[PDB]
Amino acid sequence: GSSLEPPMLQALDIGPDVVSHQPGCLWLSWKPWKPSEYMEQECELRYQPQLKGANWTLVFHLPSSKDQFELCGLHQAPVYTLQMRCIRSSLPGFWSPWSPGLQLRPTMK
Repeated sequence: GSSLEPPMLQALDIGPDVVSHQPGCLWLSWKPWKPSEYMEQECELRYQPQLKGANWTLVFHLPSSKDQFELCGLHQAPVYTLQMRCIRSSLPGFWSPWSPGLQLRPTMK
């Protein structure tokens, strides 16, 4: 697969071509590097509504690599931020450093 491509998390190209046409839904997508080996680690996605304030929301049950994350209900802030994190299956304690994701403008409604 070309370069190694690390575990970076980016958003999804939404707009006038989002399959159906949700009035307020987001789409994410990330992927690690190399074909790794085994697994059983766990990856959660973080996303807070960048605005006057915020409480930062998290999400579990996320796979180390998502094809087309699908969120909905982010109506509250003008700009939304999102990060990524991973750890182990039965031996947590570090959770690694909250990898830096990115920030953009989700649905306008």
